[PDB]
Amino acid sequence: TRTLPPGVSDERFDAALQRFRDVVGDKWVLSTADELEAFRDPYPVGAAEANLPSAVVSPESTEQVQDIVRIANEYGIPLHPVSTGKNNGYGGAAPRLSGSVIVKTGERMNRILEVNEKYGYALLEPGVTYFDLYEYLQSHDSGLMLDCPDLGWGSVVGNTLDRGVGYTPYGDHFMWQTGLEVVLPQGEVMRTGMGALPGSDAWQLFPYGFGPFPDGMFTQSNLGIVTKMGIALMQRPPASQSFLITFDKEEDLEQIVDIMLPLRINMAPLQNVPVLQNIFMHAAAVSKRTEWFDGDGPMPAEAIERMKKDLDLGFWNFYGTLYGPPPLIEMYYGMIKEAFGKIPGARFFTHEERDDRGGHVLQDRHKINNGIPSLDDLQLLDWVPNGGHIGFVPVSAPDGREAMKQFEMVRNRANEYNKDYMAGFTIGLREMYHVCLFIYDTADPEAREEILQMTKVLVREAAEAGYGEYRTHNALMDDVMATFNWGDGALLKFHEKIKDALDPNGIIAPGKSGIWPQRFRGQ
Amino acid sequence: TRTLPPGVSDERFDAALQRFRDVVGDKWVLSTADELEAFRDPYPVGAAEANLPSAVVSPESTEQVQDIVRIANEYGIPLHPVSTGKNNGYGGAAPRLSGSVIVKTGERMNRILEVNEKYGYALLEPGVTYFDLYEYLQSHDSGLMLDCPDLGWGSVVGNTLDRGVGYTPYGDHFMWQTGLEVVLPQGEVMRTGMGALPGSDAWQLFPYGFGPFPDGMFTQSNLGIVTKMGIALMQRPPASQSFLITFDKEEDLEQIVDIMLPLRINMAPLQNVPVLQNIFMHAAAVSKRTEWFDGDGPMPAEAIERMKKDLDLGFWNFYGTLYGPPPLIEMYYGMIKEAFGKIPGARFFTHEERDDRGGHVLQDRHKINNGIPSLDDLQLLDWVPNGGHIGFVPVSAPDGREAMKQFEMVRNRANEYNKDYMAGFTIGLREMYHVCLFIYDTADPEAREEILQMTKVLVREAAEAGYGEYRTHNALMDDVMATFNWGDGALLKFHEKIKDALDPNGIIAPGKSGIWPQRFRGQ
Ligand SMILES: *Cc1cc2c(cc1C)nc1c(=O)[nH]c(=O)nc-1n2C[C@H](O)[C@H](O)[C@H](O)COP(=O)(O)OP(=O)(O)OC[C@H]1O[C@@H](n2cnc3c(N)ncnc32)[C@H](O)[C@@H]1O
Ligand SMILES: *Cc1cc2c(cc1C)nc1c(=O)[nH]c(=O)nc-1n2C[C@H](O)[C@H](O)[C@H](O)COP(=O)(O)OP(=O)(O)OC[C@H]1O[C@@H](n2cnc3c(N)ncnc32)[C@H](O)[C@@H]1O
Repeated sequence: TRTLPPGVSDERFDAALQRFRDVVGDKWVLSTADELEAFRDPYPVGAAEANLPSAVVSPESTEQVQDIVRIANEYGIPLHPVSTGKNNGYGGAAPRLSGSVIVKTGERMNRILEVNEKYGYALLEPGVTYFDLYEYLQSHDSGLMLDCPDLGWGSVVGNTLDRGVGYTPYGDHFMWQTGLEVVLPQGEVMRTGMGALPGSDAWQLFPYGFGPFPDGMFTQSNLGIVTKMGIALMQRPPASQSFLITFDKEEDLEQIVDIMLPLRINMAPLQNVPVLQNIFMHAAAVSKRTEWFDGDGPMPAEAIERMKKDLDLGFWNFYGTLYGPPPLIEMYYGMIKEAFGKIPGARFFTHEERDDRGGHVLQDRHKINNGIPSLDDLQLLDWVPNGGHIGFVPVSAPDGREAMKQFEMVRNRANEYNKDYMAGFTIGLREMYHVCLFIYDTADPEAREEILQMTKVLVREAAEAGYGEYRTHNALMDDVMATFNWGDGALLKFHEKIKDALDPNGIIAPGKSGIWPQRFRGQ
Repeated sequence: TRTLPPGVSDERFDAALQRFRDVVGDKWVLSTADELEAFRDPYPVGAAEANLPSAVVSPESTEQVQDIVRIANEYGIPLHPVSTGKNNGYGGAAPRLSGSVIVKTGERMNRILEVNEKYGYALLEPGVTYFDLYEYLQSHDSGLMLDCPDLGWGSVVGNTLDRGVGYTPYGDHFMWQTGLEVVLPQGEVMRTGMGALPGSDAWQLFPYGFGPFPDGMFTQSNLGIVTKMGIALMQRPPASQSFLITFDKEEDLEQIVDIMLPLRINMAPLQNVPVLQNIFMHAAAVSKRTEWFDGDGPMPAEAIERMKKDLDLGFWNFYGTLYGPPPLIEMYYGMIKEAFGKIPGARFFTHEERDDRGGHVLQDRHKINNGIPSLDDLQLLDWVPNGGHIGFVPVSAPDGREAMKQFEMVRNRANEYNKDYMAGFTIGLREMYHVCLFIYDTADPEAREEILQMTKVLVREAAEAGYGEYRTHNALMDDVMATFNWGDGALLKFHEKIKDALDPNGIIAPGKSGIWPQRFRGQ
């Protein structure tokens, strides 16, 4: 069943493969069943085998990436660029279009090119993971801290370019991205910002450069392959304090949101990203599902109460962190206690005060909120056997009623599909995320098809209520982009015009974010 | 000499004009010499008549803007979109390409569509000036403050889309821009971000939306005409304190910069944009040049000393502002005094302590740094008769030696052209601006040609030392874009591919930021 790129003969592909090996070296071009097994989406969705790579090519230099791209152009081979290819929750390393060659840039392009203590930035290659970088910072006893997502094994660049987020004050990764080098779809190479001016020291100091500001167009994008990217790094504060706030009632959501907003909007006293997660989220962190209920299908209210009482946690649980000199920390912690204190049954705990099994999450958020990469959230996959996950994160105004409506909306449709409402609400500055995680048996084809359908429904429903996803799984890219159809799909038509201008042979990551080049449209 | 669009007959233009009048109304289409005089660059540069509009069209609705664009497409008429057309220092309202129709969106599209106290944003049309908006905020007794540039008569949208800056903590305008509506070059209309999702309340709450993030591409851009744009508005703090720091020695620059940086980089204790301006800048604010020296050509050192002694000001003068509860203000003001205090001859003054004639600037920066639009900087045009100005602002790393090198570099070449070094250094977060303003006789054709040459030289020289401009005058767009030529002009080739994809008839603002569509290239 040898996987072949669309409309490419066995012969031409053998030639191309040869030319690829000529570029990177025989060792670093894979093209057999056994070898290609490793790059399967590790959390598959759907019953069906979807996404299947024709080869993997691991280049070591920008110049190689250029050569590959030129070759792919000649032969009309689709390319799927990845950094680490651990985009887990959103489709791992599997290409939207079958028969694509995966370009694994991060396998060999994994250098920390520069870290600068004075101006507080780093310039990185795609292969640099959050662990790799944190190690460097500890090794060299830096005064800087990174900002990490939940799972630290991923690329810093990869994450940034999916507009991923973290929970320190530098939590909007794209905001702090400064400068990148990218290979455009026909093999040209380009630098943005002050990188475009030979000799400039400001590549990682000033993002915008001169003329139209393009970096954004390389996020959630198929307009190139990024080979280098800068990111600002905040200075480690003198001290920090994490804390939990347990709220008993499921109805506390309304007043929690409406109180969070005015504490966050001026980046004080809530200086990190406020995150509020439900009880099911805390159970999965520590226990298996069978511990609380052994029926297939939804949990009864008695289970929920047992989970609350045993772990000693509210239905909603809020986690914040404060940074600065201890006066300021105390001053702010007080303001926060006075603020949320006005909700019946609101208990408060610092990262000192809880070493019990319910305070596991608090210990974990203390690490994350301080730029310490973990893999703690993989423990949430032991909730059920063969556990995997899919992410769904609609965006809305930070209003209690609106939050309550989302809670009802999702949990409802979730129970219809016999799945647990593992959800949270977080707030950026003026915006609300409904961070839903759904855990499922990855070895059961039914379960996979069910999850796919469920999210597709959640997406359709959310969009009908005015809620769009900020990011989605490989499997729902087409669906999600269809929700952003104002002006009769004006946005996507724009994306398409640009896609076709930079990528006339339709080479790069066809379908990414729902954007297909001309030769794939009509399908 | 009736001005005509490139390659359009008197007849076709008369038809088009008719079709334009059909769209907007006879009153709002201008096309005679007397009428068109008003839209001349009010601060001309060069001896020669450059830039000359064939008509002005003032639409009232997005839908009209669409109709105009469709008409312009048919006839191949170039369009020059403006909001207010007070881009003074950078070419006013005059089109890069002669025979262009100016679209004055801000004449009639000047509504404040929404201001939202809870979430802290506004949604604006192009015609809303900083005065218009500030009035609204005072009228409605808002808890919000705007962030204004030096000259308040300009558009909020216009400014934002040139990546203009201000001096409050919300001083990076583009950063706070959230959502826009734009008419693309073939007349299509589009919304970015959560605006693209029908029903979403998050258009001004979350900038990025889904898929590639395009807003940046409409800054310093000729890729459309913006009809609506959102901007976040910071909450007015409880209280504020502005302050001056006079430094005697011209050599104090080195240590001033190296001390400013670490006070700014964590947005505290320097919470506004630190701005340091030289003595000549303060003289022009209050006096005429003849007052200090009556020779044509550079000022002698005795004059400079007289200016210092009379106004009671250093060669460099630093202006900051602090925001918050009075404890925090005092705590930060102290840290700042201790910090800069380590420089011989450094005196400190609050906005209370100086009502003399040297403290005029301090009074003005207190207004600006607090979101109070002025036109105070027009007083700098009385330095010489028929005064006008051109801006030149290179970007560099915030390093003392680097600053000192820029100071020497510019002042040197400035004196060769018999012009005064009206300059400042400011710092964003991790970046340095060399804010040079050059004032000149606008009624003297020699003076105009001299200024043009001078800046072109300053630009060439700066670029050779690794310094690019963040923004430039109409007259040097081609020159500046030529400095960003890494990878053999990779950046501009990219811009061109996109320009040609969205604008196949080459309609919108040909030449803006050096970006010409196919039909104008080879010239
Ligand atoms: C399973 C899971 C995942 C997860 C999470 C919690 C769980 C239980 N929590 C997250 C969180 O709090 N925040 C967040 O941002 N992500 C979170 N995730 C997801 C995931 O593990 C992380 O996002 C991770 O940082 C992303 O993985 P990685 O960094 O390995 O990404 P990639 O495959 O290389 O890149 C993803 C996409 O980006 C584009 N891309 C990547 N590299 C390039 C280059 N060089 N050029 C162009 N485009 C590039 C591609 O479209 C690629 O598919
Ligand atoms: C003379 C002067 C100018 C000045 C200044 C001090 C002096 C003495 N100080 C400034 C400062 O501190 N900060 C700053 O950002 N600007 C400063 N200036 C310059 C100027 O007065 C201001 O920048 C002003 O805000 C800009 O003028 P305006 O707001 O009137 O701009 P415009 O002509 O309408 O727009 C300029 C360009 O933007 C693009 N544009 C504008 N509208 C649109 C629409 N609707 N669609 C697409 N593009 C648009 C055009 O390219 C236009 O030429």
